[PDB]
Amino acid sequence: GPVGYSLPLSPTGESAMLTPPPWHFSGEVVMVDYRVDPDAARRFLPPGLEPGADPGAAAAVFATWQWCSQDGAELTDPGRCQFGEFLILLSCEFEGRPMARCPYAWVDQAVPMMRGWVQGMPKQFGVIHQSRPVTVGKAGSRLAPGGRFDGALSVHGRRVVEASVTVDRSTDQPPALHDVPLAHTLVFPEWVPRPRLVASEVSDVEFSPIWTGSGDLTFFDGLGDDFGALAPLEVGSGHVFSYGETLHGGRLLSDYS
Amino acid sequence: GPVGYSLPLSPTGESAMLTPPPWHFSGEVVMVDYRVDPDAARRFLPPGLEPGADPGAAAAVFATWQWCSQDGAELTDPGRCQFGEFLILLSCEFEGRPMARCPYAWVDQAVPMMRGWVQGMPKQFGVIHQSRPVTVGKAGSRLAPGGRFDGALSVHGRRVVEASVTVDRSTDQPPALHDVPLAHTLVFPEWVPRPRLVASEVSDVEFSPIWTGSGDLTFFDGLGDDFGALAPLEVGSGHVFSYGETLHGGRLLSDYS
Amino acid sequence: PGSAGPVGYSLPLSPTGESAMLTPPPWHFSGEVVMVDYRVDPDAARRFLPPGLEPGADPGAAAAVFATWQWCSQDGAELTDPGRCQFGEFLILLSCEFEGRPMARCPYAWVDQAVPMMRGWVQGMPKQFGVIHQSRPVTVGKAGSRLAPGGRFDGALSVHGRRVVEASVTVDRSTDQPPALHDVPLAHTLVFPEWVPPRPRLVASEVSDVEFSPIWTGSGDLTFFDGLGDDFGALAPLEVGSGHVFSYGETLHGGRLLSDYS
Amino acid sequence: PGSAGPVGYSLPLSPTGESAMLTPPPWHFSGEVVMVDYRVDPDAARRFLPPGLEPGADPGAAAAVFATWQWCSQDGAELTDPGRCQFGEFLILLSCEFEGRPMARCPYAWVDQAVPMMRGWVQGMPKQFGVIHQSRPVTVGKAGSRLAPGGRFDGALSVHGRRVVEASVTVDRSTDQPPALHDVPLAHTLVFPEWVPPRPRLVASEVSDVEFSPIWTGSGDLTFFDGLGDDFGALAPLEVGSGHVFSYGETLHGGRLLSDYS
Ligand SMILES: *[C@H](/C=C/c1c[nH]cn1)C(=O)O
Ligand SMILES: *[C@H](/C=C/c1c[nH]cn1)C(=O)O
Ligand SMILES: *[C@H](/C=C/c1c[nH]cn1)C(=O)O
Ligand SMILES: *[C@H](/C=C/c1c[nH]cn1)C(=O)O
Repeated sequence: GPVGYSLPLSPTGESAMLTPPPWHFSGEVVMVDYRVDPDAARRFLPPGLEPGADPGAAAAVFATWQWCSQDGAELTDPGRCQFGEFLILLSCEFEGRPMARCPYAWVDQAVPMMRGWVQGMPKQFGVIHQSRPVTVGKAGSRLAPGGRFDGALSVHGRRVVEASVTVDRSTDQPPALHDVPLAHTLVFPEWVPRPRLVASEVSDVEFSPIWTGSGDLTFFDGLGDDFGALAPLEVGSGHVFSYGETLHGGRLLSDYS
Repeated sequence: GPVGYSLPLSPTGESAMLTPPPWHFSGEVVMVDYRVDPDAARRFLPPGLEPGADPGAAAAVFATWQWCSQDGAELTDPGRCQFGEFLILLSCEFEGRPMARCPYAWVDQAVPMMRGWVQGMPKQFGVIHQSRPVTVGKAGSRLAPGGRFDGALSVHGRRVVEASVTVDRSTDQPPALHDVPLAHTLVFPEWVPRPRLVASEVSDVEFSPIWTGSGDLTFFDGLGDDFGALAPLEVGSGHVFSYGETLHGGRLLSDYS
Repeated sequence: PGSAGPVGYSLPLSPTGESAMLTPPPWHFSGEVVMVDYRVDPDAARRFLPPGLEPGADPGAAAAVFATWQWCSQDGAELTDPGRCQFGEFLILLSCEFEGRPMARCPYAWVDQAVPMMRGWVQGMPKQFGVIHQSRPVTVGKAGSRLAPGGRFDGALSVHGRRVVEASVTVDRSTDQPPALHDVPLAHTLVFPEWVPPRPRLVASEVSDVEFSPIWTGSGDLTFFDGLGDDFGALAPLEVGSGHVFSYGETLHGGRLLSDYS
Repeated sequence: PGSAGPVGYSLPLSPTGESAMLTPPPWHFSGEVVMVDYRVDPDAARRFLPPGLEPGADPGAAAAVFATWQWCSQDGAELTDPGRCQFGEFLILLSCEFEGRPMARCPYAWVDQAVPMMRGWVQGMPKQFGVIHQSRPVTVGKAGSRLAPGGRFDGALSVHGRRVVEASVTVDRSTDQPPALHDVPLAHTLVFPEWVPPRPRLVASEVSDVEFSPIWTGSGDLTFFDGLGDDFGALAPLEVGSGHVFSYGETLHGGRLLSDYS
């Protein structure tokens, strides 16, 4: 019968929407660290994920990505291999080890959206915009002191997050929540009448120099009270950097059995 | 911990991208019946699904839908509750009973796309356009003899299906492939190192009068040789009609155990 | 007859004229409308009326109009490509008069397709780009409303990712009385920026073959939100009146000069 | 000083002028370009040149240009809204001359945002709407190419859901020599359809502060596909030459009249 890594199945397996991992990612990031209500954050952590050594540490992350499979085939079609993303990260721990939980994410392309659910990453669809550094002319900011970079997310036609960073210095210190494993919940609805906690296994994690400065972050109404509970109490430092990793598959943290 | 019918999980369950069934659908359809190579069609049928009593009977279906949950809440936001769809149907049988297999489908909204995979319906993302009947003025066709209606699908910026119907008469005879159960394969990729054949359980199936006439259908390159194998050998009658159903959940046809 | 360079009704010019983005008029329109009548600050509305246009007989009468359209040129060629011949629109209409005759001024319009947007500027309709959603009546199933008493229909406009207008109509009854602001000539201002170091003209859109379906009428609701600036906000509803759901057709031929201010 | 009705640099007019879709120039541009030089049928190209523009010193020189831009007005206000200040573009350029001076003619352009599209017509650039994709260089990870020898960069244009141009560049070396067609004035035709029963003008875009990054150059590949008509197809490549990847900036001030054909 027909085969494939994913739907649609086909006689050769070529029609599948998704390709098997590993997948490579190369992205540009605009990120703001912030303080979240720790009691709100705790309510987004499933069993096994405990509050972070700093329970109120969170981050808002805008990124633009290119991705490809092991053969690099997608790279020659920029429309296929590019997407934009916004996500929230919360600090947590699993068996005493620091991790990050992503309670919310949005992307602007279908393949990444579905692939997110494969990994347990709770992606929905949104419109996501992000400033890009310039090196010539006057219509933008250089990656240099005083450079400003903005991000915005709209969902169903309503503007729900805006962030800004004005950088003042370069460092070699990766932002903490972007340098720990992500712990996701793998679950799909049961169509015919069992969640698993998993971590994304990565290799070849790489950061550019990190441009850091002031951060600004505002949440707006339009995603509901549960999301609103994660709005910043205080906003910290911003960071602008490039990031790469290879995603291989999942490792089980717990199946609650 | 956080809950929900689907991701993202949240403390109240309100953040979930998908709502539990049942879901109601009301749609406008432009459909063309056609002859497919039966040996090509057979290769898209998984174990348990056997060739149709007429193995070469296929259909190309364009539809525009409104949908909602049991509470009707989505109806007040037309941007949330509308989508367009194109799908291929193939005639098959399960345990001697006529059914339809959908080997390929595309939609233009994220919620329906994900919900399709919940049901085993192999939806990907596309750009889908469809003529609408008019009742005033000159810029369109009436639902009346001589009225013409067109459909088009583009995927990743390449035009891959065009269809047309010019209607000549109204009937009370629902198109055969739109009036049998759909048999889907429920399978998700395994992220941490088992397909099921299921049928969609529906109620309250309703057709408007069926406007029927000549059909035209062309496939173009741009989805690969596996899809191309289902191109029409001959094109039959076209149909333009409205359709409603309520989708409740899945029933297991086989888990291959 | 004695033409040299490339030609065309509009840019881009080409040797045959076939490449032009726009076709010459007339253009035919067939649409579905969800409209809400409302009361505007008359003094605010007046400031949007150029010289030559006087306040309407009822200076506070305004309307918010959602429509989805199919259009084509005389030859009908666009109809076979639904992606090319369809667009959604949201308009504000204000009541006014030219030399004693009732007309409507459209101070703001949005559409979701490029050809209509540019063609709007040709006619003086001040179209910008937006995301526009509108309920459609259904006739089978449960996922929507029928054109019948109790039927509800909604419209929403977002611009640059910010929700700026929402309207709703719940219809009670059918009538043969077209809504006043949808049944009078539109008076636009033709002006285009001058690139080489503008002379506006007041024009009316000349139409024929205007046609309405029966009008379904009932309660209206309308809300403006922030995100288009204070000039737009000045036209927000003081009070909201009746809503209407109907189909509309017309043929647009060209402009008739009301004043060139000579 | 003595102004009555509503005002604005462009439609829509408003009491303060704040609602206008377009801002007055100058406008600043900062972009990333993927460009392929190619050989065009010179006789085909000539038919796209209006009176006053002569064939280029090399009449068969043409280029296909993909660019992604950020832009802003003098005050920089648009930069804080990336959705408002970014757009993608695809252009064809043809070599020509005005009174002995090298210039470039743009017979066709597409963009993916409404403000740039309309602003194009203000300047005479014949912009239509399309879907435009372009590779970006990466500096970390494996999912892309570096600006370095061996780096590959692709561009694609689709119009009305049909793929019409694809280009690729694989760079070998860096130079300080800007590609010829990207380093000469653009000569456009200003014309807008007449609504009330056109006078074209040949203009050059006046720019300052033109700036290039180092130019990465290598092999070029370019393919045109059906779906924009035979007039466009006449400009398809006979031969394809070098490709170039670079960053570009300029400030656009207004038009300079080359001929009003008086
Ligand atoms: C979704 C997200 C991938 C990712 C990796 N880091 C951050 N986001 C996908 O495309 O699989
Ligand atoms: C996807 C498809 C639903 C459907 C029902 N009939 C045809 N397509 C979804 O929205 O769940
Ligand atoms: C723009 C708008 C046309 C129109 C006619 N009635 C309402 N709107 C266009 O497409 O020309
Ligand atoms: C349209 C195009 C501007 C431009 C400048 N160089 C290349 N394209 C606009 O946004 O005005």
